Amino acid sequence: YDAFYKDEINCEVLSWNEQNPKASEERVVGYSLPSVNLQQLKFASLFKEEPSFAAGVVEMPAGAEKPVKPSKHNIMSFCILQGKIEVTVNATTFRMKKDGVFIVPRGNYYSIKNIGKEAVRLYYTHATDTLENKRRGIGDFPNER
Amino acid sequence: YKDEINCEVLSWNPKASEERVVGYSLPSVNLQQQLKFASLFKEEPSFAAGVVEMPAGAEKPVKPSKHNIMSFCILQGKIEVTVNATTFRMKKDGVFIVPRGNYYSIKNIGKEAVRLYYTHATDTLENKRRGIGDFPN
Repeated sequence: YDAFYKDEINCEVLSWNEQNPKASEERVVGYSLPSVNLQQLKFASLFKEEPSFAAGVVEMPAGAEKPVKPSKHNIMSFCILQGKIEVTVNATTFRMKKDGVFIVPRGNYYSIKNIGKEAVRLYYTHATDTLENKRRGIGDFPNER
Repeated sequence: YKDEINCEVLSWNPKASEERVVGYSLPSVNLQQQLKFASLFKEEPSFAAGVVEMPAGAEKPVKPSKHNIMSFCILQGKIEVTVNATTFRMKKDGVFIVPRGNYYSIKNIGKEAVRLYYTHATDTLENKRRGIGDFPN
């Protein structure tokens, strides 16, 4: 029954506070992606764990072309929930529909194109190594790469 | 189309490069063993991702997330999730996170097998500030 499956889930979670291991908070720990409002591609960041991890949803209308972008210090993850896409990672090209996943490792280039006439909807995560970023820099001054 | 996708990638070392599997079709991924799973992408120590399949009536008993953030994307089935003694129901195209320092369990409440794409991530700097990990890194 569709009425018993909430669109957003608020929940009280422990805070992982080193000083107070029993401290707690309310945080949104779940979303039904079809019902998420988005802001030529769509996205909404859903879960944020700054600075190490973030995740969200992207949708691409028919005939959409996402231009090549660098992953820089983040590893990208994409899970394809619906549609058809052709994706380039470092001049190697592949296409993929539902239940396919690909990663863009740090320091690489990627692009995505909608090759179907249904809109494509993706679950994305990006993550970075906070210790490594501190020791080597992010590519900004004075640590230009 | 392709089941495994290999690709030449730069290493973020600085121009060294590798051979690595950067894409999978989850239906063709072989699983391992209650529930079954396969680890797909590893970028030690900060990020991991994989696929889990629970059969009908399967229940993963409560375990702690400790210093890892876990996220789950539901490709098939219907589940009941307990995070910190609060339970909620979710189904296909739902995503949920298990924050650090909490207890969680997952139960299949449907008649289809459940399939999840999972990721777990950790804050390597914060872990170091807290004393987590030995000298063999």
